[PDB]
Amino acid sequence: MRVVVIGAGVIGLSTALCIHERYHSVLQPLDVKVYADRFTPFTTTDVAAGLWQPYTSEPSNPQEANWNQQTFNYLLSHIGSPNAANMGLTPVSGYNLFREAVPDPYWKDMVLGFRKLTPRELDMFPDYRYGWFNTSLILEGRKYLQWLTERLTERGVKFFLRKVESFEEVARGGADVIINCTGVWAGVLQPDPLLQPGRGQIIKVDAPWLKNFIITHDLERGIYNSPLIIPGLQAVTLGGTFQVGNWNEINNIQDHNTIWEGCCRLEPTLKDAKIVGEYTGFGPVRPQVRLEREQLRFGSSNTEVIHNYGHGGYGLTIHWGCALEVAKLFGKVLEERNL
Amino acid sequence: MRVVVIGAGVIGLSTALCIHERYHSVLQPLDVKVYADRFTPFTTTDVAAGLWQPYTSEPSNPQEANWNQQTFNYLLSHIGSPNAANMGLTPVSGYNLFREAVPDPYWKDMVLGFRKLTPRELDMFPDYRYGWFNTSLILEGRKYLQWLTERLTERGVKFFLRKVESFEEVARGGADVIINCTGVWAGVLQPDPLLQPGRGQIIKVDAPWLKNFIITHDLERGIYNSPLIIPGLQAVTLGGTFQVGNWNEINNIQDHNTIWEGCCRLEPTLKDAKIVGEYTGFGPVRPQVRLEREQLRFGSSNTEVIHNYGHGGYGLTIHWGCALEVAKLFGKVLEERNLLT
Ligand SMILES: Cc1cc2nc3c(=O)[nH]c(=O)nc-3n(C[C@H](O)[C@H](O)[C@H](O)COP(=O)(O)OP(=O)(O)OC[C@H]3O[C@@H](n4cnc5c(N)ncnc54)[C@H](O)[C@@H]3O)c2cc1C
Ligand SMILES: Cc1cc2nc3c(=O)[nH]c(=O)nc-3n(C[C@H](O)[C@H](O)[C@H](O)COP(=O)(O)OP(=O)(O)OC[C@H]3O[C@@H](n4cnc5c(N)ncnc54)[C@H](O)[C@@H]3O)c2cc1C
Ligand SMILES: C[C@@H](N)c1ccccc1
Ligand SMILES: C[C@@H](N)c1ccccc1
Repeated sequence: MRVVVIGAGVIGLSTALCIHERYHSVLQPLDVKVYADRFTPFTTTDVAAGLWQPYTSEPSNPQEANWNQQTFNYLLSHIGSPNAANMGLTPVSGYNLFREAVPDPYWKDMVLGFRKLTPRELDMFPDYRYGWFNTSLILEGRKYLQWLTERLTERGVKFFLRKVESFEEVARGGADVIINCTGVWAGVLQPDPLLQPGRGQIIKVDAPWLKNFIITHDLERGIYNSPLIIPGLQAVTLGGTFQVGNWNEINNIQDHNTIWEGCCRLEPTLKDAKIVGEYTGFGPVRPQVRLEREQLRFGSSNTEVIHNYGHGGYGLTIHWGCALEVAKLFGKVLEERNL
Repeated sequence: MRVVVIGAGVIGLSTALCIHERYHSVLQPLDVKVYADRFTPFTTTDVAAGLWQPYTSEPSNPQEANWNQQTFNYLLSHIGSPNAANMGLTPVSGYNLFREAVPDPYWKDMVLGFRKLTPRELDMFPDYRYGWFNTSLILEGRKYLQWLTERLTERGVKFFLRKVESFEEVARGGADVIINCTGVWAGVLQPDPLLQPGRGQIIKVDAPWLKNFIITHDLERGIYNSPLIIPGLQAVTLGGTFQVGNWNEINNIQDHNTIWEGCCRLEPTLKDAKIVGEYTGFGPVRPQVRLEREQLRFGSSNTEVIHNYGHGGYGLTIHWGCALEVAKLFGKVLEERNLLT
């Protein structure tokens, strides 16, 4: 059984590990390989702000809420581990800030200690009038990918830096099963008109005094088009743009200004923060995650493709639930093949 | 007046600033000077872990609870200001951990968002069965002293390197009022057997992933004789000793191991932390803070002394309240000389 995972961001690597950890002991032979044309530090995953938090509105698929919860439970369960920080993980507490009252989010009980903010709390943030406080987890994309690749490599999973031109070519080269974890670029391999780039630009800063996340929301402008500040393990991420349908991979000047001015207003101690980097990435925006089996029919038998893409601005937040479900679907494939 | 402040730790410098702020515009000659034999980074204050948090038990002097509250509200008022971090100040959230149920602290409404830990949170800290969460503030001693000295200097308060041997010699040099902010060494200038050293040793480490304070408690071993982890602005403080009556100023290996091993068991990701420094300091432990006026006579004139020392393991936590109180007592000195505010 030859499995080729296409993609080496959070989705592909986590899925590869989940599959290997699940079946390595019971299925012989099992060959899992990862193909991708970008590894860390060059994926979208690497640019992510690094916070566990789903969107503020519930998902269309109720499956997705459970996948987020399963991911939170997975990550939280590492917290007393000696390797938590080496995985990119640490607990962080923080603020979600609004101009008016809004309903509690669906994930209020998944996180730790959720509550509304008190009036004394809000005076820290004069431009806002209502909010939440909770504890969540930082999962730093870059570190987590480094961790996942060490885990995979240790287990004998081989990596190939390879641009895939078609599923057909990978099937013809010997894959029995393909896991399609190509993120925003999935449409190249099979058109998908629901998949769009969520263009996000960030400024990375050394401001190690900042210990709490602070996410503001502008109801008139859509999620993450409002100042956000997320402390990472070694730097702070400043954000505030998330524009659907913009394919420009170059940083631009108005977005730099939106982020810097917005964030320096939220947190004016940033006047002394040294700029580390400025970066643009494309979230794989889609009305819902595509996670499903498809049969392909080239040559002299079928190759199964299992899609796992379209996680938008919440790929780190949802990844593990998605990985588990793919491994389950892969199990259904093995059963259909009398393995 | 001519005012001499003795001490350049958090207590001396904050008190100097509060007097000067309050009285510069009503007294024409106001001459405030700081004398000290140690300046940042060489004071106790510089070794302090950083955290606003009083002892878990109520103080013998209830005024101390007002002084702590006044300090929190003061510092909190600076959050959202451009210079908070330059003052050494930033918010921080964290955990207080116990091996059995305990009463809520008297300061539970002073901090932000106080509550009990839920079972999933306690699952992060397996050796413990009960605790608190809250948000408070870091006020890093080193950074705050630097800020206060710039602020004082800007207002024309002058600093002198001086080992003061007696109040008499300062009074004879012409001071109308002496503010005694000499921390654990106050007994040198006037015996005070209630004042004792609280020897605290710490390990400073580079572990910038740690965002929360974590303080454990051992009800049988006295406060801060149990592992504690306090993320600072640039590094992390590991502690776990606070031994009263010990004057030994050198680091020792047994305390090093107690702190490292205890804190590595609390927070096992510390295995990768780089050690950046190890330090010992002496909290000025007293059953209560001494904050009072005394009149001393040398020859024909009285000299006014206002003591402000004995703040134990909570000087950063309490300082601004005490500074305001010294300013109030200075007001009374003035008012006794027919001087008007
Ligand atoms: C600025 C920003 C901040 C974010 N912050 C957060 C956050 O705090 N929390 C959170 O949960 N989410 C966040 N997200 C969203 C998150 O980054 C994404 O959902 C996630 O990284 C998507 O992962 P992925 O593995 O699908 O895609 P990617 O990380 O983009 O990986 C795609 C992989 O597919 C490979 N590939 C694609 N096509 C081919 C091909 N034809 N041949 C070979 N290889 C191919 C690529 O080389 C790469 O290895 C953020 C997104 C952005 C833009
Ligand atoms: C390990 C440790 C951790 C701590 N962590 C915290 C914490 O997180 N939060 C908190 O609130 N508190 C903490 N504390 C307590 C805090 O450090 C002290 O309460 C506080 O620093 C006392 O300040 P002070 O200005 O009175 O004394 P110091 O900072 O010792 O300053 C005394 C000044 O008096 C001068 N002086 C003394 N005698 C003379 C003389 N004869 N002539 C001239 N100058 C003289 C010294 O040179 C110095 O300038 C901690 C203490 C220790 C030991
Ligand atoms: C905080 C995070 N979920 C985020 C930030 C910016 C763009 C997309 C997603
Ligand atoms: C946490 C702090 N207030 C402290 C720690 C250790 C000794 C004295 C004081």
